Amino acid sequence: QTQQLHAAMADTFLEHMCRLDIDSPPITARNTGIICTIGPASRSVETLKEMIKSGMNVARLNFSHGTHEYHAETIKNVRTATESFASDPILYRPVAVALDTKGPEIRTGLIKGSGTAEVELKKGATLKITLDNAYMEKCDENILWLDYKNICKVVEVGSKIYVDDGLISLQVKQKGADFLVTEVENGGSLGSKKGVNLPGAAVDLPAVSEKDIQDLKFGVEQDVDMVFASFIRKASDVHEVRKVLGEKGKNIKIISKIENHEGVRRFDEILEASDGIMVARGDLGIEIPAEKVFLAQKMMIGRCNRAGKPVICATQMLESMIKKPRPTRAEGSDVANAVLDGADCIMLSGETAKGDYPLEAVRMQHLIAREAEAAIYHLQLFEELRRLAPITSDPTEATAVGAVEASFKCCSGAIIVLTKSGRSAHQVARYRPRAPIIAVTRNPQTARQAHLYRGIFPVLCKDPVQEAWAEDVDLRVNFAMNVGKARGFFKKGDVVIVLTGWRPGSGFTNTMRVVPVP
Amino acid sequence: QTQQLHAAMADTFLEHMCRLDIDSPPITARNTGIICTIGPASRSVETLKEMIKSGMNVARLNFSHGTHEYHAETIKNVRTATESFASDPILYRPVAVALDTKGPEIRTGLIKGSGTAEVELKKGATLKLTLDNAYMEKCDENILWLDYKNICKVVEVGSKIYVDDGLISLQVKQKGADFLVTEVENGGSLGSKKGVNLPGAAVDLPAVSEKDIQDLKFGVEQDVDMVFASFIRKASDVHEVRKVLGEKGKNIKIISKIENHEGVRRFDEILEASDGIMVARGDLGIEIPAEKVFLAQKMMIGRCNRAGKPVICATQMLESMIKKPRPTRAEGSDVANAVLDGADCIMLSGETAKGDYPLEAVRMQHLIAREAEAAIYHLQLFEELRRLAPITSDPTEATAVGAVEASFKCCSGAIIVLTKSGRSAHQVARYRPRAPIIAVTRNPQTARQAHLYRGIFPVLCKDPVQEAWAEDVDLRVNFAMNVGKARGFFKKGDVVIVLTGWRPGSGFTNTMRVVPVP
Amino acid sequence: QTQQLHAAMADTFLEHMCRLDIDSPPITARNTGIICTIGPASRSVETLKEMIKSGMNVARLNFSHGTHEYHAETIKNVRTATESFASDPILYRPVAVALDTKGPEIRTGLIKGSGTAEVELKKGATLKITLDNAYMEKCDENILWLDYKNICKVVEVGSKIYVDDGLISLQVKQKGADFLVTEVENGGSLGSKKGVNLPGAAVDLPAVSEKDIQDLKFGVEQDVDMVFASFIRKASDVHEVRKVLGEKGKNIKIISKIENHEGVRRFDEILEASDGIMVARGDLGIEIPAEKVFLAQKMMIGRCNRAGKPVICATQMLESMIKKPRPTRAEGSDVANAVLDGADCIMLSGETAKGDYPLEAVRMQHLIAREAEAAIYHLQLFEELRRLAPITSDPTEATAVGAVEASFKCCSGAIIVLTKSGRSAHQVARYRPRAPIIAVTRNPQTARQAHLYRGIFPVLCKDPVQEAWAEDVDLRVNFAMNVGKARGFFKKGDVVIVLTGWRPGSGFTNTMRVVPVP
Ligand SMILES: O=P(O)(O)OC[C@H]1O[C@](O)(COP(=O)(O)O)[C@@H](O)[C@@H]1O
Ligand SMILES: O=P(O)(O)OC[C@H]1O[C@](O)(COP(=O)(O)O)[C@@H](O)[C@@H]1O
Ligand SMILES: O=P(O)(O)OC[C@H]1O[C@](O)(COP(=O)(O)O)[C@@H](O)[C@@H]1O
Ligand SMILES: [Mg+2]
Ligand SMILES: [Mg+2]
Repeated sequence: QTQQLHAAMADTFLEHMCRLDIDSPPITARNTGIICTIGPASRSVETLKEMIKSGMNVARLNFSHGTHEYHAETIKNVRTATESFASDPILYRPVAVALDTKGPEIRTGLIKGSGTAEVELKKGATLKITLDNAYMEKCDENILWLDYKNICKVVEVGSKIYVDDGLISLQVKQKGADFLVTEVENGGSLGSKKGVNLPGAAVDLPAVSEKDIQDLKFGVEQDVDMVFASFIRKASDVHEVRKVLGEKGKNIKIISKIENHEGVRRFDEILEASDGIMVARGDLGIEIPAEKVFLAQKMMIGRCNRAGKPVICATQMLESMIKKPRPTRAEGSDVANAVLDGADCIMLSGETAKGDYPLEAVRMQHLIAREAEAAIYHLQLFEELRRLAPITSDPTEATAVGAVEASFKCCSGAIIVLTKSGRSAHQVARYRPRAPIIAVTRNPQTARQAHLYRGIFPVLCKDPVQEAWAEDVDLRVNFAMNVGKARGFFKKGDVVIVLTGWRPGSGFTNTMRVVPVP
Repeated sequence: QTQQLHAAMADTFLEHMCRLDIDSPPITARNTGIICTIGPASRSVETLKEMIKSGMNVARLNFSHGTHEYHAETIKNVRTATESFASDPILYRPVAVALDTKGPEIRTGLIKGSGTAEVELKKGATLKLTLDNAYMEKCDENILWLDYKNICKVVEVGSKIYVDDGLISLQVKQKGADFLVTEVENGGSLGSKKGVNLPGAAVDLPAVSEKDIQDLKFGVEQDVDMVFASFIRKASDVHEVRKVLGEKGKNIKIISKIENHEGVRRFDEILEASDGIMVARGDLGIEIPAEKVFLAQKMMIGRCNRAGKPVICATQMLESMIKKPRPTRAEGSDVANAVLDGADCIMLSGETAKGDYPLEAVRMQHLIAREAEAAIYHLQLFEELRRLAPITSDPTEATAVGAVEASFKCCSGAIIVLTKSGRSAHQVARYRPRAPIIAVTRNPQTARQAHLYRGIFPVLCKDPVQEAWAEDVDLRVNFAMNVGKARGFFKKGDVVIVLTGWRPGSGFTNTMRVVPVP
Repeated sequence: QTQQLHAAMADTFLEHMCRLDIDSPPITARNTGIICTIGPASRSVETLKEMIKSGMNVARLNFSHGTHEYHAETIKNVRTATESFASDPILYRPVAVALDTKGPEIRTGLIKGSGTAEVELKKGATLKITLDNAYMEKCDENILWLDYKNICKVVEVGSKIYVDDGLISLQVKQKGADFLVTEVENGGSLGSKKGVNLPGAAVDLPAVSEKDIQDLKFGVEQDVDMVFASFIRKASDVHEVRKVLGEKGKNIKIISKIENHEGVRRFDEILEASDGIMVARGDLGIEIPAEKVFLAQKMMIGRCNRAGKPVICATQMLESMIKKPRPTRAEGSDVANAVLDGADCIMLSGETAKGDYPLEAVRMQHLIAREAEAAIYHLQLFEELRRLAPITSDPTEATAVGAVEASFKCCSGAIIVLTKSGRSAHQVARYRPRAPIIAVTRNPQTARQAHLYRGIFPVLCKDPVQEAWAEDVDLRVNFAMNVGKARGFFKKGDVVIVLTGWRPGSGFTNTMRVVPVP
């Protein structure tokens, strides 16, 4: 009568749905990664401490706005908040830092010399688009300046332009030398420095701008865990980010953000070149028709699950929580369905960066994820992952699917994995066990990067290397036993799966043990 | 390449997801029924004409507010708009009328003049919780009193009272090892006349209030097609609505709204007694934890699909469209997932009743539904429905499963069903074909009520009765051919499935024909 | 294009059949146990050496015929032949001895004083059955003596009497006391001391006769590995055999032979009480209609597979090989299908006991088994075994299933299992891996008894117990590596699965390692 175990036993997906039970409580463990955008609502050390307690795993830094100095301070505050819990290694939670690039963005300028001024646009009205820098800070109801000098080369008569998250829509009725005559289709309030989308158009802006270069270099300096690369259209875009990160940033994970039609069409080559994917639904839902976004989301999650690569579901997941302490029913549904789709990580943007309820948003993601994780039809999911995964000679892959199989068979409270680089734990995660994967590492970057994968609950061991290797291994296993008991994942007498290797070093995971919790 | 046919052919659900394609266009046909709440934004004949054109199948009248005179005028306008298209029988769309009851409620507020003296709160104040009808109608600082009597017997200390339907949370504590105490907590504001809830309880209130009685009788007078019965807790509640509708309203469909923990717990008995179910997520999401609503939604949709009974997914599906001309990404997701879950109908409330963009909301539900319908994994869905449906001697059930099988085998443009009561078309809908079900009927109520079922595209035959019954049957088949050709569901030479019976009258459907479009 | 790996990957059983390929050669390893009845054709040390080389695993002694002296000599010769290979422990094959009881048989007397003398019986002719021992030696064309005293009390008028594996049929025409008068329906060559079947009748003979007692006692003295108990009707029959074997024979395996209606009806209780089952098709096909035998065979194999208990398919598998050096196509089919059904063991009776081609019969069973083992649809088989096997907390179960899963993932050349009692190896066999299970034991009886399980290739470790337990464990693993390499199951660099425990003694298997062959 716990964790949807009645639904778990169903012979059909339909019967599985019929058995979902609001009176069947989830396990304590939450498997889905929580990524939070840090901004003025969430930047203080004190707020960041509560974020972490509420379930934040990754701190996203959005490089659309702010200076390096601002970002360096945020990173410092994230690290201050994280390390305030280092005193108890059993309770310490690793926290990753993600750099989200600006990328090839298009923005308007200032309404009447102000950052906050708005004008109204009425349905049918003429609005002139200018690239004359004179009108940079002088936008209004009749004249709009935007920052893309090549707009006129790529737009035509009858093109649609979207302003402010696609809320304002324009139709190019007349095209000039370095200006556009448009008609307001969908009107509304136009404010300053709003995002512009050209869904029809082949936009000519660089994959990695000069600003993106400086930002990525800063990320290397700041020891960031991962890059969320905005507007990835093709594999060569990924390779440009990778080259910029260089040898010095070779271990930083590249997550390609898919937010245009091109990114979708060339998904396979992008996935192959990336460490994972973000379904960047914001821009994606402006670039392609809104009614198609769920198709692209489920296609990308599916392909990532098949590749064993991390996938993030991002944007407007709990949007109304910017202003309200409770989400709408669509938002509750969206979070649950991203989990059920297969997403490794769910994300908050404005909900944590600037909203009135950042901690409530985090808490809500935690609550929903855990409910949805119990509602997964693992019986079908594990059968299909097995059938679709290549037979290989890799001992670690064999140990991992065997451990996952074993975890289903004895209903284990956890899979404990010792890992240096994270790979052994990643290989377990790919097979989607119900039980949490406690990944024990001494590598602090490994501990942080592990949040990219569903189910991986990283624990940073800070006990010194014990001389007898077998004792050092047992120490780390016992550490995980202590964490799992303290977090209420399991109790003494329960069975857990333990994954180790036959010698120290990396690349030797080959041992699976079914052990009672002491 | 069309209607996700590549995804359709996948051997696994995971590969099916991998194959979902934003460049695979849907068919013209949309199967999911659209229910729109009518109010000041959508009440005019002229707006209602556009609502119908945009895809409105059912007009919901919410009896929480408004007089019978107001409602009678709305119903008149709906009928005026609908009948403006009666001139072309080929293109005429039937439009149903649904009466949504107030049901047993509570009504918060004493100070109520357009903009009330705010709830806001007051994390411990004097309002105050009373075991009496004494100090109710009194205010001296900031208080707002309700309309319900006996709270006790079915009560426990420290419970919650969600004012303005979940916009405000409450702390209310009585017993309480010290006197007969009260308490107040976290607030916001108030519009005018709110509500109170009592979680996990068995609430005693009448199923059918005196007001409900008058509105149900009004519904019979106004020839409504269906009743959405509010706050159904048990089968005897449904039987009370049924008795109130009486012999005169015996053909009016009763849709039980599942609104609370009891309604979820007693779901099976409610379902058996009802004509269908509404997943009333608004109240449900206040009554149970918000993070559990997706569980109850998927449980009820699944059980309804299993029973072959209509299920409506309701509340906040495109909520942000009240103020904005585009939905959020969570809202697009929610609509698509309700359809993928298997909902027969999707609903709009404030989006069409009071919002700034009613037609855009309707259109968006139409676009999403049709995209999601192509993304259904029919291969698994039809296998599971067959495996789980009882073998019976019923010739109609066997014919209707034969018709769906045949429709999958020849990739038919439609399933044409002659039906008097709708039952034969309902029986086809239960098996979830990809192709639209063109239900040809002379019964105008049948034509309207058929919108409750996924894929039933009702057509009201006006043509006079031909002399030879076989010729009158062929006339109605040809009528459906003409509708399908006009709507672009199919062209001359395409194959369709045709269902008829061996003699006139209801209950004799036993003939399935695979026929070319003339 | 080996081991039917193309057929292995099919999404359906039908496609799997379509992909079966005569040009796809099997591995080396043969999993199905081969049981050979030893008799005059096969009992010389020299022939027995070749039977072992040809693949004989179990030596069956049929106690319907022959003296203790004769059987003691056979057993001595089996042991002489087996031990001639003891010189190389790497190549030594353990060989089990099985005692097959006479049980409650009914046999005829001697034809005209001789045990080889044969009357040809006429169709339609009269034959008198007597219990008068005057005629017990004087059996002829018109007088046949049976050894069943209670014949007349259990066989009514009109009853069918079958003689000589059912080939001769007689109808009870005249029912008396001490005798019966019958007409030969199916005439033929009647010989001496032929089996009699009374399919209608409730035969009241003891489960364990006085001869059976002398025989089982002899089995205990002779250190037999297993008893094939004839004509088991009920669980109390198994308990009887178990009590007869007593403390002294407590480790001898009881295999209940199912060969009448009652034993099929009471199958579940029999199975629960036994160590395994023989499908004793000979008698079964006379006792129940011949056309039902395949139903009872597939039912019993299925239930045994589900229980993880050994099942033997027995009787007439290659019958024509008694006289011919090649089998019929029905016989090739029968062998292949018993393996495909999921039989742990196949058996030879007259083919090895008295036939002209015993080594050819053994060889043929080995060739067909190995071809059929490759044709198994493991994808469905392993999925179904998993779904149907209880979730338990048993660490060994979890390890055994983990092992089989891992073995499928890395296409391992073997699963190596250290076992004292055999149980850990039995637990792996239950889940049906494609790869052989090399069971390393120091227990010689364990090594012999392990032939009862599909895929278990037992190896008897002779090496002395090392002082360091970890070194003793590694020594046994290495021994299995050497066996596998020598038998061509795998080569250096290939991967294998290794199962061990955390401490010495039975019941602690919890460790699964994926190890390269040194
Ligand atoms: O996942 P990775 O990076 O391959 O690391 C797993 C490694 O961790 C271990 O369990 C322990 O290694 P250390 O003692 O070096 O920390 C190895 O046996 C194994 O090869
Ligand atoms: O779906 P229902 O109400 O059972 O109606 C189906 C009936 O319609 C028919 O096809 C036509 O009947 P009518 O000619 O009386 O309309 C019958 O043969 C069949 O029994
Ligand atoms: O199959 P069984 O009878 O439980 O034996 C398996 C046992 O063999 C071992 O691997 C080795 O035990 P021994 O050293 O006592 O032979 C144990 O760790 C394990 O419990
Ligand atoms: Mg973006
Ligand atoms: Mg027999």
